[PDB]
Amino acid sequence: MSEESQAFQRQLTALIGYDVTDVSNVHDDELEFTRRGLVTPRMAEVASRDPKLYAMHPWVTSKPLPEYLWKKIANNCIFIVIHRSTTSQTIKVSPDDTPGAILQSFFTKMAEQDFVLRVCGRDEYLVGETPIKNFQWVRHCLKNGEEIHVVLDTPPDPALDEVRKEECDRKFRVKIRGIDIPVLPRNTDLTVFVEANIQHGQQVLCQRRTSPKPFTEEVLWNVWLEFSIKIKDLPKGALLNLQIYCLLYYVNLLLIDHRFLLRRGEYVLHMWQISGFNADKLTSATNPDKENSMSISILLDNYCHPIALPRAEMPNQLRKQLEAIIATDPLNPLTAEDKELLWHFRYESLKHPKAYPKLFSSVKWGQQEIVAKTYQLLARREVWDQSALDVGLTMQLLDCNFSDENVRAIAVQKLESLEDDDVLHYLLQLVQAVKFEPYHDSALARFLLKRGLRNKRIGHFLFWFLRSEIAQSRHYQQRFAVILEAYLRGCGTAMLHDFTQQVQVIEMLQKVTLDIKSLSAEKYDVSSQVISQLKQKLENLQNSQLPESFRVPYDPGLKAGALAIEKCKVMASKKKPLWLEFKCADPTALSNETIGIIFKHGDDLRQDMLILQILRIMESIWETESLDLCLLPYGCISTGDKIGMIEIVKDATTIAKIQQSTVGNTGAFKDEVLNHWLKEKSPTEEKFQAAVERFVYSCAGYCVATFVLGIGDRHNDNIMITETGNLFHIDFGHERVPFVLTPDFLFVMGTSGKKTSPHFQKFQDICVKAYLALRHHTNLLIILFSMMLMTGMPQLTSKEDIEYIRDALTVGKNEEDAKKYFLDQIEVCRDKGWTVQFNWFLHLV
Ligand SMILES: Cc1c(CN2CCN(C(=O)[C@H](C)O)CC2)sc2c(N3CCOCC3)nc(-c3cnc(N)nc3)nc12
Repeated sequence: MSEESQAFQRQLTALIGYDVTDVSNVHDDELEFTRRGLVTPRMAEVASRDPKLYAMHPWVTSKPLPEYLWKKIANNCIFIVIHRSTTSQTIKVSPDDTPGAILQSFFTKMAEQDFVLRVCGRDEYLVGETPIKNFQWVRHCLKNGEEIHVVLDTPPDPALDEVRKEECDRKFRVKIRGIDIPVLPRNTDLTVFVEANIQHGQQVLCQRRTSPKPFTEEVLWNVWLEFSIKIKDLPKGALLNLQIYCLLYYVNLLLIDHRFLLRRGEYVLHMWQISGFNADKLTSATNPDKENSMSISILLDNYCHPIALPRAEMPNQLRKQLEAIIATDPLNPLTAEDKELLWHFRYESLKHPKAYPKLFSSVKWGQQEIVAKTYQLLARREVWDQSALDVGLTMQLLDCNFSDENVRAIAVQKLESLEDDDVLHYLLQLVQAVKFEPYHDSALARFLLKRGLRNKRIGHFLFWFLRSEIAQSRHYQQRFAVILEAYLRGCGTAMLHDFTQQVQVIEMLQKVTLDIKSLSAEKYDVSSQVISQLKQKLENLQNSQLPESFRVPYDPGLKAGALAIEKCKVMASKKKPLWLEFKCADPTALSNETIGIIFKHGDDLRQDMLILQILRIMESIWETESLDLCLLPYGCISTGDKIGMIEIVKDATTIAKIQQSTVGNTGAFKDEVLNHWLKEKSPTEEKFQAAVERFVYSCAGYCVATFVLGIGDRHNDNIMITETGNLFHIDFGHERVPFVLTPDFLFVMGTSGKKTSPHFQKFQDICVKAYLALRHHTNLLIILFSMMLMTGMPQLTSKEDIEYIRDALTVGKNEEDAKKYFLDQIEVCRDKGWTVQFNWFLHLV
């Protein structure tokens, strides 16, 4: 390759945080084949993208303006303040005007044609043919009662986006030779055997074991394990799952490779251990640590290529049984009797898209004759292709329960029709979904590829999402690094530049973030000594190695300029994270405000990303129902290991320490303090009324959203409010109360203990409207939740843990019983009062 082609690839590694040209931990060519395989899709999308539109990345939507946002326009007239930067002239606009119509009517109303609008202070353009009402930045202003300011400047040069050119009927069997391990320290010497499973989609097809023996650094068996399943009956994407019990270690080997060739030869596999189910147990990856990790030596010998090739109406009562089956929630288990009905009737089942996950779970994947039929069945997809895209339904086909490439591919087919507004909504969960893919190159992996390359805002978050995992998952980091590399070769030198800047800042500051944790420990107090250094270090960073500006990873519209070293401070949290503030690099930025970002170590910010994302989902669901719950899913991006950044919400304080308004160094509580905090924080009386109004919506929001996610019981310390009346939860790492509805909250709604008011009626009433809107999405919520547990939490009950949300969403009831159920929850919160809050700190010491 060229000498530069290598200076290039090292650049790629520093951005990735992993070296994908490194072949030390692979027993095959799957990953390199996948690098090569992705070259076409990469090149295809770069080739098909309009350079101009790709350069300006307009953020748009096809959805109708919600009703709550139409009213906020009581004229059919929108006002745009256009600033050429000396005199700015406002304009009265129709909701249907394209950018071009206003750029046209802006030169008319001034009593060469290639000038564009910009959102003052952000890298957001209003451009392309879309009605201004369909632009996100605009809907964002209307929701917040905010003026639309646009400075007029020149379109960005697409040259900057330039991309560098490129360059048998036998029963299956496996011999288990034995297991070598460098050291075994534990306490009680025990017996150790090996459990071999044939797996397809978390379904175990066949299982065998070895004779247990004394546990030693090396154990030899030299045993052939003969399975029942015949070689031809092995489905593509079938795993050999090898586990050691006494369950200590596990490792996986794909039985059919990326060429559809059956696996043969000798294998020494380095395994994963366990801490005293979960998506990591699925990985075709081997433990990179060859020094400290159990290994297994096995043998495969068998024959070549197994490949893939190309009237009765139900009595009513059976059709009624079938229909009862399809209706059940995603978590509801299928009997043998259930599956046989679903199967025998496959042709009927095909007319019901909501039945596909159950129907495909009714397949014997261990039988080539049956799989073949399944494909014949898939061949006539008419009903599936024409159906309305159901995201929750599509998402079910991408989980750990489906290992078939054709099954998963149809789900991806249906995603193809998602426009960027919605891909952004689901990007994080789809990327996590990559983990359930049997092979590194996948239809889904390629769709994330195209979508990121086609759009910079998608590309931006794709990048960070992938880098999050690559840094923190030895399990999935190899496959992700290949996908990230694929992306980076297509995104343009412009973004390639941004990422590097972003990356430099993040390392530099993650460095500081840890060094400050190490010196100081939990008083929890902040040494004047610690503080002076925190300034010492940061100041050197500002001068010595500064990337003069950078994109804010959770808000890529915004470029942070230089730090304000004076407003920076260590946090008194328990982990001692940094509280940082930057100047905005955009001088045309309208406000004088800095950009606060909190850098922290010791939380898994990955669970927090996932949680914040589901919140952004509940919002979009309500938007479709014309609801606004005034949530505040602040930006949070995971980066390291127990490390990442978080967006500072301006003017927010903790509800706790609003309690501390009068005293604060013990506990207890007092009603009306909060409403007192509000009058005090409102400039006018009209703004105080608005604050009480906002707090009612935002409180109703976190009440419903939190209850469903089963995170509803939180310390006052984790709840925050703005000086503007907006309430929001934080720190989502991980008797009871359904949620937090306290007398201090209630007091602000105008009631103190049992009684009722005009605002308090407004609250209950919203929750119920909000609550029932979610229930319409239960399956969507259930799948998202379950996937979040598998990919995002530690080892879970992929039975019990998932269920909370089933009971929570009142699956199976009618909207009537439900409305009551939730209202009772409010009563339950009125009955605890301060009892729940009061208990934290009891065990503190
Ligand atoms: C402990 C804490 C705050 C209260 N602190 C009060 C004291 N303080 C000080 O600086 C004073 C001077 O001592 C800092 C803030 S504010 C805040 C916060 N905010 C900042 C504002 O915008 C919204 C988010 N996030 C997280 C947090 C931590 N971890 C995770 N995973 N998620 C969220 N913790 C906190």
